[PDB]
Amino acid sequence: VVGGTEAQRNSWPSQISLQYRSGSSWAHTCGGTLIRQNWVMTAAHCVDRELTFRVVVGEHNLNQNNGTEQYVGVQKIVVHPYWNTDDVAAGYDIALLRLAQSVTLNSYVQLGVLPRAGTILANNSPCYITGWGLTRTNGQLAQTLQQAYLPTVDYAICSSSSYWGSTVKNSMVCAGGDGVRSGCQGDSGGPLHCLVNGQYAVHGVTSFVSRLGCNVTRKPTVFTRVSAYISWINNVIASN
Ligand SMILES: *C(=O)[C@@H](CC)[C@@H](CNS(=O)(=O)c1ccc([N+](=O)[O-])cc1)C(=O)O
Ligand SMILES: [Ca+2]
Repeated sequence: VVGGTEAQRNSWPSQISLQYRSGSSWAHTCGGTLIRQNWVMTAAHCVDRELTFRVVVGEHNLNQNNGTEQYVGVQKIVVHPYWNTDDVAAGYDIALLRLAQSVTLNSYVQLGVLPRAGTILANNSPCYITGWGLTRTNGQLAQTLQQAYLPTVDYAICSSSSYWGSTVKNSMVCAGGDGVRSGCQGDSGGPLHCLVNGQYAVHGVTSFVSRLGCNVTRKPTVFTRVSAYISWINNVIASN
């Protein structure tokens, strides 16, 4: 997250760190959202490489023991059947991870609330991105979880020629684009939390930023629209 602030320890309890085995240590690669005690929602592009993955729930500082973490392996990976790694712009950037063990819920570990199917946010709706991604374009990952206020940019504006044009689809949510605040590499897969009827709900799964850089004016961060995939999510969870 570029232009973020350190989140409080118990603000976003559905946020997880998706990590891969490197030698005899582990490395953060993406975020995700805990949606069931044994299921995580993330981006499909986060699992394109054939690596060994684990999920960390209750995490705040990647480089130190926080005394609240639970570490669990990934037992099954279900990517949307229409996903294509060579066309992130086609959409379908979503995947569900079945955990090897069900995690224990507490004030640091909670399920994310998802929107009702078909819900679209009005332009400029209040949302926050969270993650341990780069803190600057071509920078380094954050040690502590970061948050940034990123208001939505509706489809008509986002798909206009000076913004993302045809690259953005109605199956996606755009947010930010002020040139200062944005998601960045390593935030992919995590949540976009938006305030609706007094409750924060996870409306986006972080998907991409410009090739020019993370925080680029009129290139808002782009997310998979969770409310377009509610039937798919329920269908996968019910048949596994
Ligand atoms: C996500 O972090 C976005 C920017 C918000 C970028 C792509 N994702 S990534 O750099 O985290 C990533 C993770 C894992 C894989 N993989 O397993 O192939 C690939 C990329 C971005 O748009 O550059
Ligand atoms: Ca830690």
